[PDB]
Amino acid sequence: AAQTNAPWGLARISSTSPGTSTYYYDESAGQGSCVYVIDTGIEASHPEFEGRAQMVKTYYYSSRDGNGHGTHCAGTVGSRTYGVAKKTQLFGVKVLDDNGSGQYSTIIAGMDFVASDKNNRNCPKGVVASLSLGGGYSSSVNSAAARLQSSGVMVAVAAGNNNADARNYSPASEPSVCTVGASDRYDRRSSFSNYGSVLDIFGPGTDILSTWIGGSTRSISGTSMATPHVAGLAAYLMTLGKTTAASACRYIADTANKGDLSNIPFGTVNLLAYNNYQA
Ligand SMILES: [Ca+2]
Ligand SMILES: [Ca+2]
Repeated sequence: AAQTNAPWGLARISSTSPGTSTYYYDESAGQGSCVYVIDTGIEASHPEFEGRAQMVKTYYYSSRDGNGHGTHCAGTVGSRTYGVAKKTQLFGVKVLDDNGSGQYSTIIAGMDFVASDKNNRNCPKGVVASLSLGGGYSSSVNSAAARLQSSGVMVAVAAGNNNADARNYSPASEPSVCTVGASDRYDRRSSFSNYGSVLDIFGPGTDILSTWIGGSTRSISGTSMATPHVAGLAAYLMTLGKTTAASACRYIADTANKGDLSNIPFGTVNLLAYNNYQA
Protein backbone atom coordinates (compact mmCIF):
# COMPACT_ATOMS: atom_id res chain seq x y z
CA ALA A 1 0.00 0.00 0.00
CA ALA A 2 1.02 3.61 -0.47
CA GLN A 3 -0.11 6.81 1.17
CA THR A 4 0.70 9.80 -1.04
CA ASN A 5 1.49 13.21 0.45
CA ALA A 6 2.15 11.58 3.82
CA PRO A 7 3.55 13.44 6.84
CA TRP A 8 7.33 13.49 6.36
CA GLY A 9 7.97 11.15 9.29
CA LEU A 10 5.86 8.33 7.85
CA ALA A 11 7.54 8.74 4.47
CA ARG A 12 10.95 8.71 6.20
CA ILE A 13 10.45 5.38 7.96
CA SER A 14 9.64 3.70 4.63
CA SER A 15 12.60 5.16 2.70
CA THR A 16 16.36 4.73 2.69
CA SER A 17 16.72 8.46 2.00
CA PRO A 18 15.23 11.75 3.25
CA GLY A 19 13.03 14.00 1.13
CA THR A 20 10.33 11.60 -0.07
CA SER A 21 6.59 12.13 0.39
CA THR A 22 5.03 8.68 0.04
CA TYR A 23 4.57 6.22 2.92
CA TYR A 24 4.91 2.63 1.70
CA TYR A 25 3.54 -0.10 3.95
CA ASP A 26 2.07 -3.59 4.00
CA GLU A 27 -1.74 -3.63 3.97
CA SER A 28 -1.87 -5.73 7.19
CA ALA A 29 -1.03 -2.42 8.89
CA GLY A 30 -0.69 -3.73 12.43
CA GLN A 31 -4.06 -5.49 12.46
CA GLY A 32 -4.30 -7.84 15.43
CA SER A 33 -1.72 -5.99 17.52
CA CYS A 34 -2.43 -3.69 20.48
CA VAL A 35 -0.66 -0.52 21.55
CA TYR A 36 -1.10 1.02 24.98
CA VAL A 37 -0.50 4.78 24.94
CA ILE A 38 0.43 5.77 28.48
CA ASP A 39 -0.05 9.54 28.51
CA THR A 40 -2.65 12.33 29.03
CA GLY A 41 -5.39 10.17 27.52
CA ILE A 42 -6.84 9.70 24.02
CA GLU A 43 -9.74 11.50 22.38
CA ALA A 44 -11.20 8.18 21.24
CA SER A 45 -14.04 9.88 19.37
CA HIS A 46 -11.66 11.50 16.87
CA PRO A 47 -12.72 10.38 13.36
CA GLU A 48 -9.09 9.50 12.60
CA PHE A 49 -9.15 6.54 15.02
CA GLU A 50 -12.14 4.93 13.25
CA GLY A 51 -13.44 3.34 16.45
CA ARG A 52 -10.12 1.54 17.08
CA ALA A 53 -9.23 3.57 20.17
CA GLN A 54 -10.56 3.31 23.71
CA MET A 55 -9.71 4.57 27.18
CA VAL A 56 -9.15 1.69 29.59
CA LYS A 57 -7.83 3.39 32.73
CA THR A 58 -7.49 6.84 34.29
CA TYR A 59 -5.81 8.02 37.48
CA TYR A 60 -7.66 11.33 37.56
CA TYR A 61 -11.25 12.57 37.75
CA SER A 62 -11.92 11.97 34.05
CA SER A 63 -10.59 9.76 31.28
CA ARG A 64 -10.70 12.63 28.81
CA ASP A 65 -7.60 14.02 27.22
CA GLY A 66 -7.83 17.68 28.25
CA ASN A 67 -4.31 18.36 27.01
CA GLY A 68 -3.79 16.95 23.51
CA HIS A 69 -0.37 15.32 23.99
CA GLY A 70 -1.76 11.80 24.38
CA THR A 71 -4.06 12.16 21.38
CA HIS A 72 -1.13 13.38 19.26
CA CYS A 73 1.02 10.39 20.23
CA ALA A 74 -1.81 7.92 19.71
CA GLY A 75 -2.35 9.46 16.26
CA THR A 76 1.24 8.78 15.24
CA VAL A 77 0.90 5.17 16.40
CA GLY A 78 -2.36 4.35 14.68
CA SER A 79 -4.58 7.07 13.21
CA ARG A 80 -5.72 6.56 9.62
CA THR A 81 -3.92 9.55 8.11
CA TYR A 82 -1.10 10.23 10.56
CA GLY A 83 -0.32 6.75 11.88
CA VAL A 84 2.35 4.14 11.29
CA ALA A 85 0.15 1.14 12.07
CA LYS A 86 -3.19 2.13 10.60
CA LYS A 87 -5.19 -0.93 11.72
CA THR A 88 -3.85 -1.45 15.25
CA GLN A 89 -5.99 -1.31 18.38
CA LEU A 90 -5.23 1.62 20.70
CA PHE A 91 -5.69 1.58 24.48
CA GLY A 92 -5.38 4.78 26.48
CA VAL A 93 -4.06 4.92 30.03
CA LYS A 94 -4.21 8.38 31.57
CA VAL A 95 -1.27 8.75 33.97
CA LEU A 96 -0.62 12.42 33.16
CA ASP A 97 -2.96 15.25 34.14
CA ASP A 98 -4.32 17.81 31.67
CA ASN A 99 -1.26 19.99 32.23
CA GLY A 100 0.92 17.12 31.06
CA SER A 101 2.22 16.38 34.55
CA GLY A 102 2.17 13.31 36.76
CA GLN A 103 3.73 11.85 39.90
CA TYR A 104 6.13 8.95 39.54
CA SER A 105 3.93 6.76 41.76
CA THR A 106 1.06 7.16 39.28
CA ILE A 107 3.24 6.52 36.24
CA ILE A 108 4.52 3.33 37.89
CA ALA A 109 0.96 2.21 38.70
CA GLY A 110 0.02 2.75 35.05
CA MET A 111 2.85 0.52 33.86
CA ASP A 112 1.92 -2.25 36.29
CA PHE A 113 -1.68 -1.88 35.15
CA VAL A 114 -0.77 -2.52 31.49
CA ALA A 115 1.24 -5.63 32.42
CA SER A 116 -1.90 -7.10 33.98
CA ASP A 117 -4.60 -5.67 31.73
CA LYS A 118 -3.09 -7.12 28.54
CA ASN A 119 -4.08 -10.57 29.83
CA ASN A 120 -7.75 -9.53 29.40
CA ARG A 121 -7.43 -8.34 25.78
CA ASN A 122 -7.47 -10.08 22.41
CA CYS A 123 -4.12 -9.05 20.93
CA PRO A 124 -3.09 -12.14 18.96
CA LYS A 125 -0.17 -10.45 17.19
CA GLY A 126 1.25 -8.91 20.36
CA VAL A 127 1.30 -5.91 22.67
CA VAL A 128 3.25 -2.62 22.64
CA ALA A 129 3.38 0.22 25.17
CA SER A 130 4.39 3.74 24.16
CA LEU A 131 5.70 6.06 26.90
CA SER A 132 6.27 9.62 25.72
CA LEU A 133 7.17 10.90 29.16
CA GLY A 134 9.94 11.05 31.70
CA GLY A 135 11.81 13.08 34.27
CA GLY A 136 14.91 12.79 36.43
CA TYR A 137 16.52 9.44 37.22
CA SER A 138 14.50 7.10 39.43
CA SER A 139 15.41 3.46 39.95
CA SER A 140 11.76 2.72 40.82
CA VAL A 141 10.55 4.11 37.51
CA ASN A 142 13.23 2.19 35.65
CA SER A 143 12.23 -0.98 37.49
CA ALA A 144 8.58 -0.55 36.51
CA ALA A 145 9.55 -0.16 32.85
CA ALA A 146 11.73 -3.29 33.12
CA ARG A 147 8.82 -5.21 34.63
CA LEU A 148 6.48 -4.18 31.84
CA GLN A 149 9.01 -5.30 29.22
CA SER A 150 9.62 -8.58 31.08
CA SER A 151 5.89 -9.31 31.14
CA GLY A 152 5.84 -9.62 27.34
CA VAL A 153 5.14 -6.06 26.21
CA MET A 154 7.31 -4.15 23.76
CA VAL A 155 8.16 -0.97 25.68
CA ALA A 156 9.23 2.15 23.79
CA VAL A 157 10.17 5.28 25.76
CA ALA A 158 11.24 8.82 24.91
CA ALA A 159 14.91 9.71 25.36
CA GLY A 160 13.99 13.19 26.62
CA ASN A 161 14.34 16.76 25.32
CA ASN A 162 17.28 18.18 27.30
CA ASN A 163 20.06 17.89 24.70
CA ALA A 164 21.86 15.83 27.35
CA ASP A 165 22.92 12.28 28.11
CA ALA A 166 19.76 10.23 28.66
CA ARG A 167 21.51 8.29 31.45
CA ASN A 168 20.17 10.87 33.92
CA TYR A 169 16.52 10.46 32.98
CA SER A 170 13.83 7.84 33.60
CA PRO A 171 12.52 5.64 32.21
CA ALA A 172 14.87 6.55 29.31
CA SER A 173 17.90 5.14 31.15
CA GLU A 174 16.44 1.65 31.70
CA PRO A 175 18.54 -0.48 29.35
CA SER A 176 16.00 -3.27 28.79
CA VAL A 177 13.39 -1.11 27.05
CA CYS A 178 13.60 0.69 23.69
CA THR A 179 14.85 4.25 24.17
CA VAL A 180 14.05 6.57 21.27
CA GLY A 181 15.81 9.78 20.15
CA ALA A 182 14.44 12.34 17.67
CA SER A 183 15.51 13.41 14.17
CA ASP A 184 14.33 16.09 11.76
CA ARG A 185 13.37 16.02 8.10
CA TYR A 186 16.93 16.72 6.97
CA ASP A 187 18.30 13.71 8.89
CA ARG A 188 19.84 15.77 11.68
CA ARG A 189 19.53 14.84 15.33
CA SER A 190 16.75 17.08 16.62
CA SER A 191 18.39 19.98 18.44
CA PHE A 192 16.59 19.12 21.70
CA SER A 193 17.02 15.35 21.55
CA ASN A 194 18.87 13.58 24.33
CA TYR A 195 21.67 11.24 23.27
CA GLY A 196 24.05 8.74 24.83
CA SER A 197 24.91 5.06 24.91
CA VAL A 198 21.50 4.05 26.29
CA LEU A 199 19.69 5.18 23.11
CA ASP A 200 18.58 2.26 20.94
CA ILE A 201 17.13 4.00 17.91
CA PHE A 202 16.08 7.33 16.37
CA GLY A 203 12.73 8.22 14.86
CA PRO A 204 11.19 11.35 13.32
CA GLY A 205 10.55 13.94 16.06
CA THR A 206 10.63 17.49 14.67
CA ASP A 207 7.47 19.07 13.20
CA ILE A 208 5.26 15.99 13.39
CA LEU A 209 1.67 16.36 12.19
CA SER A 210 -0.89 14.27 14.04
CA THR A 211 -4.30 14.26 15.71
CA TRP A 212 -5.24 16.79 18.42
CA ILE A 213 -8.20 17.24 20.75
CA GLY A 214 -11.40 18.86 19.53
CA GLY A 215 -11.25 16.65 16.45
CA SER A 216 -8.36 18.69 15.13
CA THR A 217 -4.74 18.32 14.03
CA ARG A 218 -1.46 20.08 14.75
CA SER A 219 2.28 19.81 14.36
CA ILE A 220 4.56 19.63 17.39
CA SER A 221 8.09 18.47 18.18
CA GLY A 222 9.81 16.27 20.74
CA THR A 223 11.19 12.84 21.53
CA SER A 224 7.55 12.35 22.57
CA MET A 225 6.78 12.37 18.84
CA ALA A 226 9.58 9.98 17.83
CA THR A 227 8.58 7.31 20.35
CA PRO A 228 5.17 6.48 18.80
CA HIS A 229 6.80 6.09 15.38
CA VAL A 230 8.89 3.28 16.87
CA ALA A 231 5.96 1.85 18.87
CA GLY A 232 3.78 1.82 15.76
CA LEU A 233 6.59 0.27 13.73
CA ALA A 234 6.97 -2.51 16.32
CA ALA A 235 3.24 -3.29 16.16
CA TYR A 236 3.46 -3.32 12.37
CA LEU A 237 6.44 -5.71 12.36
CA MET A 238 4.89 -7.99 14.98
CA THR A 239 1.72 -8.35 12.86
CA LEU A 240 3.94 -9.35 9.91
CA GLY A 241 5.57 -11.97 12.15
CA LYS A 242 9.06 -10.56 11.64
CA THR A 243 9.75 -10.20 15.35
CA THR A 244 8.33 -10.56 18.85
CA ALA A 245 7.80 -8.22 21.80
CA ALA A 246 11.00 -9.45 23.47
CA SER A 247 13.21 -8.81 20.45
CA ALA A 248 11.50 -6.02 18.49
CA CYS A 249 13.83 -3.23 19.62
CA ARG A 250 16.85 -5.29 18.59
CA TYR A 251 15.23 -6.19 15.26
CA ILE A 252 14.39 -2.55 14.55
CA ALA A 253 18.02 -1.60 15.29
CA ASP A 254 19.33 -4.47 13.13
CA THR A 255 17.23 -3.39 10.16
CA ALA A 256 17.55 0.39 10.61
CA ASN A 257 19.02 2.88 8.19
CA LYS A 258 22.59 3.15 9.43
CA GLY A 259 24.80 6.25 9.33
CA ASP A 260 22.21 8.56 7.75
CA LEU A 261 22.00 11.02 10.64
CA SER A 262 24.18 14.06 11.31
CA ASN A 263 25.06 15.72 14.63
CA ILE A 264 25.29 12.39 16.46
CA PRO A 265 27.82 12.50 19.34
CA PHE A 266 30.48 9.77 19.38
CA GLY A 267 29.13 6.86 21.40
CA THR A 268 25.51 7.32 20.33
CA VAL A 269 24.02 4.96 17.75
CA ASN A 270 23.44 6.29 14.25
CA LEU A 271 20.33 4.27 13.51
CA LEU A 272 17.03 5.49 12.07
CA ALA A 273 13.86 3.39 12.20
CA TYR A 274 13.01 1.82 8.83
CA ASN A 275 10.26 -0.64 7.80
CA ASN A 276 12.18 -2.25 4.91
CA TYR A 277 9.04 -2.40 2.79
CA GLN A 278 9.33 -3.90 -0.68
CA ALA A 279 6.34 -4.11 -3.03
CA1 LIG B 1 20.38 6.32 3.54
CA1 LIG C 1 17.63 -0.51 25.32
